[PDB]
Amino acid sequence: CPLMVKVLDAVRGSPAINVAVHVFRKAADDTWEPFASGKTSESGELHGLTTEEEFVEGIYKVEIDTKSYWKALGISPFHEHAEVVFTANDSGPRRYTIAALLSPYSYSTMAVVTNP
Amino acid sequence: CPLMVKVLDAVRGSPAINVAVHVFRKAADDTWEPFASGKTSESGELHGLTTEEEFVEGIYKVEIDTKSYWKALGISPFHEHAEVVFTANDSGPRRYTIAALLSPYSYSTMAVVTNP
Amino acid sequence: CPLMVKVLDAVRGSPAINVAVHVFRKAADDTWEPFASGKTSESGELHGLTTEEEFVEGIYKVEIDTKSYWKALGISPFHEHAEVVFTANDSGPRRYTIAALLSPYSYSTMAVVTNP
Amino acid sequence: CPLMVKVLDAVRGSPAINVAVHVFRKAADDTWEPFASGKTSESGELHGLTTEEEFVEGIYKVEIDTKSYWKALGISPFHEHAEVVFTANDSGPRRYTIAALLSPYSYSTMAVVTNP
Repeated sequence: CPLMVKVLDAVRGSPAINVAVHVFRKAADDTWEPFASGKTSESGELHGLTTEEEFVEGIYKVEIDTKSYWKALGISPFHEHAEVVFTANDSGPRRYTIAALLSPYSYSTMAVVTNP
Repeated sequence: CPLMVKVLDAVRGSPAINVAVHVFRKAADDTWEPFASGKTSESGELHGLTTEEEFVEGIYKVEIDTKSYWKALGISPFHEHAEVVFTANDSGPRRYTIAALLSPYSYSTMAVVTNP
Repeated sequence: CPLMVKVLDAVRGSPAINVAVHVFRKAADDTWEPFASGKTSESGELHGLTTEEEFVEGIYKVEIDTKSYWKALGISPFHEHAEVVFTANDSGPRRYTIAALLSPYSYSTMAVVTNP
Repeated sequence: CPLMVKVLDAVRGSPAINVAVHVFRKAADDTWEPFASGKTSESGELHGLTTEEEFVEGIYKVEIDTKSYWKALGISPFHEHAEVVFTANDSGPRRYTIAALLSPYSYSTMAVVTNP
């Protein structure tokens, strides 16, 4: 698992469950092409997005559909979504965890990049 | 201002100075049209991006060019940029302060919305 | 001010108004002596806590009474308070802005330190 | 494991390893008594602090020695430590994860409270 996404809810102190996440890779013509997607699990996690073979160096965008999440809870949110845009770099073996901490009018995102 | 951006540097404990910011507005054909741009001042603030008249209802994207900021300080950061996407003015004119707190592998963004 | 505190509410997208703040300074016997206190204004800001003369070198604690804030808005929050503990002025007088961004189960705090 | 602490480093995009953590419980005389302590693992995690039997309702403080961590990396930090103060509440079965995201001049903390 080279790429994992974790989403947490700072209003309820809980994982953010059933949040849609879309991953895109930047193509040669500068457009964002779909790469992977899914919904966070009961633990707020989305695993199984990609494989080492597929996850080549490039610019990726992770879009987290925060608005739908807050609307399902009845809470008016600020953002349309949260976006995390980054370059994947081969620099020895690497695993990326993209975490997002959600509030209605704020989010924080962190990247944890480790070498198994 | 109807729209102000504030950027802080969590490594130095200081405003993030000379940070480029680009604002886009979603057009009718679903593309991102350039709306306004500028650079943060010595206070980390960017004022004067738009006017009440020009800042109509819409979906806006504020793109903060964090990678360029970090690289100039000798840090190879994770993100390409910090992006903030939001519907504005859809219940009438509001004032928006978009704040970002930057670290090399993390950022936080908060919006303060006020009714004039 | 040599010391200013700013508190924001990430649920409402607004300043956190009427938030009690208590400042303490570590005394020679290792106890926390009361130093200054106040409440945030309608801008979420608390000014006028101390003076350059009184704000000597020391270890200071800024305690932000977040639980009381949340409870008054109908939220049962996680934290008792947000605490910020720091050495101040140990290479001469500085100005400190202590910012806090509040959610019910999370907060962020950032310090901006400037040399007058 | 009713109580777990996770510490992340936002400057390096990594777990924060070998960080000292101390847990205290508030005693009847309002003083903080040592409860549990340890050092974060290679994954930034500290497990095994307490047991269900021991971890009774009360006010707890988790102190994370951030200053020592940044000093070991050569990075000048703002905070003496990070503190997380909270009430444990029996409200059905409960597990607490206290996460901290560290930068030199900022930290964020989040509590994830779940029911196995």
